[PDB]
Amino acid sequence: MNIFEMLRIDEGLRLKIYKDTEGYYTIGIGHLLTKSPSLNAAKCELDKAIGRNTNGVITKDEAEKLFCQDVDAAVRGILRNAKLKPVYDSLDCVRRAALINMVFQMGETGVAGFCNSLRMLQQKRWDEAAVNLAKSRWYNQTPNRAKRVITTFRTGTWDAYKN
Ligand SMILES: [Cl-]
Ligand SMILES: [Cl-]
Ligand code: NA
Ligand code: NA
Ligand code: NA
Ligand code: NA
Repeated sequence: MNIFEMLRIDEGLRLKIYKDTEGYYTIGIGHLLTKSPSLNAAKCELDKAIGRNTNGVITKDEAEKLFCQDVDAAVRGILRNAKLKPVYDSLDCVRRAALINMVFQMGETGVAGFCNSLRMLQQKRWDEAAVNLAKSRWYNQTPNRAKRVITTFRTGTWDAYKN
């Protein structure tokens, strides 16, 4: 298991424009296109992202290319953020993937505001952090995914992504 396999489990793979769990136009492995309600706006974003006239459909290779970029962008967003970088730097490789997963799903700004959960993670108070992370809109709206990510923070293992 690694961050790519983990996000592929959590995000799935779809080759045509779909709506994510928040109702927003998306494609591939959780590549958010736009928050605009306009499908035409989403199609412009898609053609721009892929570099061709896609008609709302992409290939697996194209989806994986966007995914490469999006994982990289989540990591760069962590490293540039004054609240997230110290936490990321304090974590082991497996728990770093859990933090990347959160940022991929919710964005840097949202995660960076969880000052209590972040402190508990940096303090390595894993069970406390896990309880605190569940007191979130994130956990309530996507509980199965959040449980997997939280178990990853709690244990430092990939156990929640087996089977
Ligand atoms: Cl555009
Ligand atoms: Cl879920
Ligand atoms: Na939906
Ligand atoms: Na992606
Ligand atoms: Na505490
Ligand atoms: Na603890």
